[PDB]
Amino acid sequence: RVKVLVLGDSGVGKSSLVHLLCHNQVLGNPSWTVGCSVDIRVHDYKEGTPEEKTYYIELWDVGGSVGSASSVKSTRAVFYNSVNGIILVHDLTNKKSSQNLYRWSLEVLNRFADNQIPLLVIGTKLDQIHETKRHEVLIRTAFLAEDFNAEEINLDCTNPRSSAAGSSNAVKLSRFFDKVIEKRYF
Amino acid sequence: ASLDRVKVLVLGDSGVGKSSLVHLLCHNQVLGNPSWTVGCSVDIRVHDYKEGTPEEKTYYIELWDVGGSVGSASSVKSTRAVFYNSVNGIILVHDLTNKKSSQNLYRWSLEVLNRFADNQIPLLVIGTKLDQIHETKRHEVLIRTAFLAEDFNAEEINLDCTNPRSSAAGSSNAVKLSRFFDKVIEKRYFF
Ligand SMILES: Nc1nc2c(ncn2[C@@H]2O[C@H](COP(=O)(O)OP(=O)(O)O)[C@@H](O)[C@H]2O)c(=O)[nH]1
Ligand SMILES: Nc1nc2c(ncn2[C@@H]2O[C@H](COP(=O)(O)OP(=O)(O)O)[C@@H](O)[C@H]2O)c(=O)[nH]1
Ligand SMILES: [Mg+2]
Ligand SMILES: [Mg+2]
Repeated sequence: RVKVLVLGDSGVGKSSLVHLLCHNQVLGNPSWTVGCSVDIRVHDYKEGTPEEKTYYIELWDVGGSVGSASSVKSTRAVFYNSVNGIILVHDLTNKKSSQNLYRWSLEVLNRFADNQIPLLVIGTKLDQIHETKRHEVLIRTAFLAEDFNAEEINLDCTNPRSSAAGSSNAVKLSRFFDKVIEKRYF
Repeated sequence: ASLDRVKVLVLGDSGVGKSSLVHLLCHNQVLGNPSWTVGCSVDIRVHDYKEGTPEEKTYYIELWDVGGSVGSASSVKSTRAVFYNSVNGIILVHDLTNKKSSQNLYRWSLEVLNRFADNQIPLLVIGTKLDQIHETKRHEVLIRTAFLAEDFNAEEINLDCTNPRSSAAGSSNAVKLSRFFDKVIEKRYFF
């Protein structure tokens, strides 16, 4: 059993990301996610090796807003227990959504050098960043990932090549999930 | 307060009242604007095991509303099946005005318990829309659901999910619900 929280502002592409991570295909008709949605990634630990083993990784998309009232956040807090990894999702076209990752992470880790829970920062809508602005956008997200002591992936969740097997993105994703499993069990 | 995870599946046909039931069980209020549930929805019931005794211990019980249809294609049920692992209890939900939804509970249970005397996972059968049953016919409906619940070796609760008093503390419903969750916890942790 493995529980990975998927955190981020509404509209950044969480449901699309989760769908790609669990089904290797693009989420075609994303609807507004009500409540906590859970999808399972059938994950090959140490993929491609003779010690390959299957784990069911639960991706918990709990939802909500960092601008919610205190009482709303307290009810959300019961979902943040027994967490084995966290994916922090931001929309690369919306600087507000990456800033809000600091609020999201504090909600969990207080209700970063000392944090032992593996973290992964994912920027979505990379396709929407003009080549003109890519250097500036990505320099900032590097600072973001370092603050969390986290690896970073930037991708287009609506392009199935984003996580194609053997791609650089797919390799980093497998490394993160293997680290989640290792810190939980080994 | 306990970091120990407890997983209870909530199974039943679309439209029987799963989301309304779960909302009442987790939020102590009626679900006012039920929408069509997409994919797997999870909510948490904070449960005091052996409440009121010196062994009282709080557990977070996850209610997993996985969804789908017993008529889905083989490939759909195969992907759904990965949601049925590490299960500590099952709530089987049927709509008391819809006899087909009760019959389909046999299919739902087979989907899980293949991926009833020998089953070790605690089961609870919950019939909804009791308010929609004519008072004349309530006795007849409840005789039938009693036999249904016996087939599953399960306790049964019948209620109106839109009446918040259905889960009133100390009521017959609340006692049976606590007994079920205590057995779920006991079979996982104190067995
Ligand atoms: N162009 C583009 N659109 C995206 C990307 N990721 C998500 N979307 C779109 O952004 C909208 C919000 O995505 P959704 O997954 O529902 O976001 P959520 O509210 O965080 O779960 C949807 O219309 C998606 O199709 C991406 O990488 N590129
Ligand atoms: N009168 C009555 N209506 C109910 C009851 N349970 C559910 N409903 C209604 O039945 C419809 C379907 O309920 P819902 O919770 O969405 O079912 P689901 O598809 O199983 O999640 C909704 O309009 C509910 O308001 C009940 O016990 N009594
Ligand atoms: Mg969503
Ligand atoms: Mg529903």
